[PDB]
Order: sequence, then C-alpha cells, then structure tokens
Amino acid sequence: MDFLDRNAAPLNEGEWQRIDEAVVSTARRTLVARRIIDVLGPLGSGVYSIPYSVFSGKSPTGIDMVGENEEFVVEASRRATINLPILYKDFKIMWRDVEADRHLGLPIDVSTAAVAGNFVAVQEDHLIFNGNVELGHDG
Amino acid sequence: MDFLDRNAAPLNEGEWQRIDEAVVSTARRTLVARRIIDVLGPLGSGVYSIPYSVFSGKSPTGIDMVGENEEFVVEASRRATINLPILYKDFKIMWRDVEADRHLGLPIDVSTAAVAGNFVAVQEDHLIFNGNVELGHDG
Repeated sequence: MDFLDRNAAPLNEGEWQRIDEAVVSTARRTLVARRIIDVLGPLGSGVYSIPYSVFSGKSPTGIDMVGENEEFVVEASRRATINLPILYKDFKIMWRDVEADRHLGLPIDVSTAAVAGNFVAVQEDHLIFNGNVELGHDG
Repeated sequence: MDFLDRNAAPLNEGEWQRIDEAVVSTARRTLVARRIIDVLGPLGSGVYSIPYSVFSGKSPTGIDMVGENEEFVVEASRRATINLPILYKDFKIMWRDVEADRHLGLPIDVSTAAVAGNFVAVQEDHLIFNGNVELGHDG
C-alpha cells in the first residue's frame, strides 16, 4: 500500500520503529472502547462503508409438534449502512531536531507523535461514546 | 622543550594549533613594542639573564687611503647585564567543554586563551614603557 510514504520521509526505519511504538503505547493507554467493544477487522483502507442489521424488535418464537408454520421468521427491524470517517491529527517533527540526531546524537522528540496518537485515540472514544452530529453517527 | 607539558593535557593538536594561533594573533594585534623595537632571539626557555654591552659614547670614524690609525674602535662604556622576568597569566578550560569538543565537536572557548594573551601583551608593554620597580628594570 502506497498512500503512506514510508520511504519519502527522511527518517530511518529505526526512527519509524520508535515512532510507531510511541503511537501504539499511547493508543493502548488511552483507548477505553477496545476494552469494552470487540474490534471487527481491521478491513483495510478501501472499505468506505459497511451495511449492518438492527434487530431492534421482538417477535414470537414458534412451538409446534409438526413444525410447519413459516410466520416465525426473524425480521431485521431496519437495515442500515454507516460510513467510516478518517480520524486524524498532525504532528510536526521540526527539521533541526533531525540534524541534532544526525550529529549531536540526542534522539528525536517523538513525544509530539505520542501527543498526536493520544489526540486521535481521544477522538475515537469521543466518536464512539457520542456520535458526531455532522456525520450523523450515533453513539 | 621539556617544561612545556603538552602530553599529559587531554587536548589534541587540532586544539593546540587553534589555541596558539589565537594567542599569537592576539599578541600581534595588541602589541606596540614589537613595532618600535625589534625582537632579539628568541633564545629558548633556559636563558635566565643576558650580558649586554652599553655603548653610550660618541667617537669618530676612520677616513684614509689605507687607514693606519686604530683610534676608531667602538668602546663598550660598560658591559652590563639584565635578568629576564617571566610574564604570565592563567586561564581555565572546563572539563565539560573538553568532553563536548571530544564528542559533539563544539569548539573550545579559546577566547580564554585570547584574553590571557592580551593581558600578558599588555603587561609586556607596561614593562617596556614604564619599567618596573621591584625587578629593577629601567624602562
């Protein structure tokens, strides 16, 4: 997959492996929802929307010695589809900190990346507990 | 030379060359005396005192087809002597600065050495023009 420029950024892959770790270790800290609600997928970037059933109603169960009536089918009280927004935040590794790594040995301040990861996770929770009005989600 | 310790010190030759050049250049800016007065020698460390002739006398010059007469010798009115004082000043280079230059390449604060060079050059001029009482050097 090509929409993330893993080779175009100046950062060596050791620094990538520190930045992803500095995201994941604050996602796991910050998220509540994934402790309550099971994850489905992940599905990849392409899955723009998902259809889902809503069994809001109750309807009778059959009981028969013969087993013949067919009224006793479960409905789906509605059927719906929901669109997956992008959650995102931008963090800004300033250029001379790279040279400070290159020559002064003092490694990059990835805490910007950690704070971005936290802001993303907090938006994920905020969306899940309180659906965004503009997107018309519900939480 | 032996007395000049340049091997137990931590500093590289690439530091020494900078420090000495900063001293020399600060002297050559600062001094007046080495303009009006010529350098004799230098003689090395080990000369504590110098014998020197005083002429201080007016006498004719020989002018003849064969120059029989020997009246015309230059006479040392007195063959006096003088002792060479040390002028010095001392300065510190912090261990932090050394270890910084030895890992991070941040150059030594040789402005200390320049300030010492300036102060000794000022004392050289003060000795030469004003003399000194305690040494007994007439200026």
